[PDB]
Amino acid sequence: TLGDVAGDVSSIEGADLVATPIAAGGHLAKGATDAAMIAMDCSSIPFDEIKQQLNQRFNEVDKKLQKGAEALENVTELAEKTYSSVEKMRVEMREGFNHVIATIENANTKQIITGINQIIQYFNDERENINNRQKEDYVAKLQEPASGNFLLYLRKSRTSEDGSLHSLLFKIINQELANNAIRALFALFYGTQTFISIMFYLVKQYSYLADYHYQNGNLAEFNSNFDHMKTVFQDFKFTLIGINTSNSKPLVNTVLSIIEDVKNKRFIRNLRSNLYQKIIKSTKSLLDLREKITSSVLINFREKSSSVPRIETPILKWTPGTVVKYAIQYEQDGKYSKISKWSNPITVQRLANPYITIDKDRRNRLVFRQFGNEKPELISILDSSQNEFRDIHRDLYNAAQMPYKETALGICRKLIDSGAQVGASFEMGRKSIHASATAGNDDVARLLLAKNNGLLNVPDKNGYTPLHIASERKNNDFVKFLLEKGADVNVRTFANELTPLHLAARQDFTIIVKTLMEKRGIDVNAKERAGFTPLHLSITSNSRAARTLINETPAGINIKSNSGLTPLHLAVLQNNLSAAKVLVKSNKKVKLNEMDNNGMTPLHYASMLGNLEFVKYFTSEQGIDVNAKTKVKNWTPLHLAILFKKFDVAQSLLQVRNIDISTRADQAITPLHLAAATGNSQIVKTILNSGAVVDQETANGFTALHLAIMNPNTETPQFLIAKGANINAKTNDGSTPLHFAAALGKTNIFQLLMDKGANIKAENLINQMPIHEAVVNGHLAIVKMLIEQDSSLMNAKNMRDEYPFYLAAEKRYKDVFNYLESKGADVNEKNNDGNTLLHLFSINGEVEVVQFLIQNGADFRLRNKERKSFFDLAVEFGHAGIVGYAIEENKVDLQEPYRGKTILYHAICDSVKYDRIEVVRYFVETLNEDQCSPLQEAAAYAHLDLVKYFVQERGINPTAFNNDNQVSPLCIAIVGAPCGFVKSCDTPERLDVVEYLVDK
Repeated sequence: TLGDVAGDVSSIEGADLVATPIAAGGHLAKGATDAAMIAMDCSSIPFDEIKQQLNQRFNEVDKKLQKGAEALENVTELAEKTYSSVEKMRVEMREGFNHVIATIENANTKQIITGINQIIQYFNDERENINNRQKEDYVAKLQEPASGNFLLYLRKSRTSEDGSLHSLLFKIINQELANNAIRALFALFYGTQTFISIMFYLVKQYSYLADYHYQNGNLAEFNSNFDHMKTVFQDFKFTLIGINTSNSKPLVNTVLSIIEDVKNKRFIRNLRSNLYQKIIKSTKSLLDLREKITSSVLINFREKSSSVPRIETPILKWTPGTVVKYAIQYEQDGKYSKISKWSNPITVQRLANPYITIDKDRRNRLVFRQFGNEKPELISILDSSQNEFRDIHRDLYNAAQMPYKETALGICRKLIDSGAQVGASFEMGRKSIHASATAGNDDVARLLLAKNNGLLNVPDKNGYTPLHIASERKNNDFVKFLLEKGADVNVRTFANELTPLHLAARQDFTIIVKTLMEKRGIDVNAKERAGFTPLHLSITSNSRAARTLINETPAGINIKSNSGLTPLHLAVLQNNLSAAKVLVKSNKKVKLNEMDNNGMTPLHYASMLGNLEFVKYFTSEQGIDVNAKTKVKNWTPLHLAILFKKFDVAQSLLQVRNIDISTRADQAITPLHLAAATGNSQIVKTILNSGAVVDQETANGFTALHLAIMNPNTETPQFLIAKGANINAKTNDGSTPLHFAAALGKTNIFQLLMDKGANIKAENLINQMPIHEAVVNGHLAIVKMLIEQDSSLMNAKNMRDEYPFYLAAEKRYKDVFNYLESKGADVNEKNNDGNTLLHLFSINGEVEVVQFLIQNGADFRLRNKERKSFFDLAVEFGHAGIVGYAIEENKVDLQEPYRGKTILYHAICDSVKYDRIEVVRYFVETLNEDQCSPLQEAAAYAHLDLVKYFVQERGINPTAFNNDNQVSPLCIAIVGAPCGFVKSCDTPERLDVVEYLVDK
């Protein structure tokens, strides 16, 4: 919500301090209140993230060039639009791409996938790394040598070139037509999204640096950077719209074709694919826009010079002995084209009389002229013709800008006598009069008053009137002597409309605001773009400005601003005590409880910022409106003080005046819970000494006891014990704090709970025995005491088919496991209800806990209740790796006859029963086939995946031998004589392999 930031920085008053109230509104607009949030182990994260976003907003706003530097700001805004849209896509894609790490190592060559992941994260980190520097540091580090176009060099052609992985990856999705395919498809999808992000960001940053160094830096490398981003944009245009036959197909269109083939598959998958379908629209929009972009003008022009001998003037602003190098640029319909050349840079010892022999054109020409250094660099903005008049106009403008008024009057007289026509625009704006206003020169304007229409109301690029410009120049008497002409007094500027009264407030000019107020009866409480009065914009000046403006004239002392900010609010924020004092001493109709847009009063800001003197002054002086509920969910300043870990202010606010403790803040939150969350013994003891409730359960069913337990502090537990708190408590789930106490891992607090009658027998709606938590979190001592207390109740059953030793197992903590096994716990063969525990983990795809318990001495050769082998179970769900580690452990290589079955008879049956491709690939990794032809076994049930895989990993035809029409699986599948697997041939797999065999 950086738009709110812009609206609230329209008043330059307190940018960061007036950015804090949007964090306060986020506190007010987001449904934060719940026990996890109250623990504040979270709150710091969202608030720090909001502060970091605000820091990004500020350290990008301060880099921005104001207006009218080079017309390619249209290109820049096109950038920000399309770019930022790419991040609306990319932020949502990020949470999904976090999931792909779960299924790592399913392809042999996933190192390229992790390489692209680390590359994209590397530049995502660098974006914020560079994005927090200073202006000069920003430009220097974007000009940093030995890296330069580091991103361009990295993204040009690398060993991890996406074209190589592109074909094989589309083969992986072709497998998905029949998973790792989803994982790597989304890897490349995020890849192309971040590639378009790279392109937009790169062209944006080239544009920004071109503008930055084009503001009087140098036009030469400005044109160089112009060519640079033109080349980059057309390079991407070629890479994704290629008009070369001997070139790779565009990535975006091939991805699209994959999307149609996937939807043609008509199969189910994870919701990640659904997010992909949601992002399809964004991808196609980005495509269409990228081909519709092609921006700036594409051409340059040529011109010449000519010395006009009409008049001769001795001039010093036109410095003698300097070069007359000039150049022109194109500017039409809000676009620009840069050029840089002066074939005849001359150093004539004459006036500004040399005109330009510019060839006529249909495009408006901006003509600059150069001494050989950094100049205004804006002299003519013409359409058809001009004969050296622009140079005279530039001399007039810069002379007006000169502060030497005593000589400015003489030089302006001598130039206007020569015919220095006025009204021309400079720096793409009507300036000259405003340049004089900046310099504060008097006689120059008083003799230009011949053009009464101009000086009266001439606007600027942003509509800055000469009154607006002179209002921030300390030039009081000159404003006096130029005001008699009767200029408009409610006139404003174009963008971020402001009156000169509005703008004078920040610059602390009491004399100037006086000068304004004792002339006519001018409006004083006039608003502006964000709905602010000049009173609001004065307090940061922290001097006599506002103190004067309060009482010297009637004004908008209490006016509801559009942002909801009043002088009281600002005086609170920017920590201006004297302004608050003088505002209180006015004793006019200054309402104190005037709500803002958010819904919380200046006292609330004072508490949140944690300013002691403001709080006590507010509690003492006014004696009115010192504690009340807020607009939506009824906060108090004390609540804010507790939340933001400000203590001294908290007990000060308690001791200044009676503040009700029975308050009903959101979810009936009394500040006892908040104080417990902070964990300050003196604060909580003082609150209880104030007659506070001891065991008030909140609307979520939480009391301060649980939350205090989750706090690291250990004293307020005993404090709550002493102050009569129900030890046997019921949370939102009806849970008991023993669960949380064990979860955190405080042995001594747990012992105290046990001493005061806590009951281990307690549970929740899903009957969580505290042993479950005590083992999943993991610690020795809690287990020791609970055993010594009540024999673990033989580790009773949970909701799922779980025996607490199971959780202790997949936790894999050495000491507790050894303790449980030594003193008697669940063991592998006690799983008689179904198969054994080893036979049970492999069903749920266990990888490491099985191996670690085997090396923990657990037996291996047990036979399950279902006669079906542990190796076979490992094979059945893609876990033959455990069989391999059994081989290296030398458990047994199952080639010995089990009911006549050997290693080959164990590779056949399960790979027919289940489609574990990786297990077959591991079997062939342990290189052997034993003349097996699993293609024909698959075709016995006509499974196309396995027959295609055998074809691709062997190359032999699916029918190598011949017989009396019975050896071929095609005839077996089609004729289906003895009703064996015939009545269920309706499955398309029965005709799938038919074609892959007919084709050969």
